[PDB]
Amino acid sequence: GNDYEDRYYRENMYRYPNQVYYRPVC
Repeated sequence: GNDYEDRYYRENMYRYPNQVYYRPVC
């Protein structure tokens, strides 16, 4: 979880994926 991306306007509906986990570390 060292990698991430805090940006995508977090509203609720289809406005952003997540980008909060240990996946972008691959």
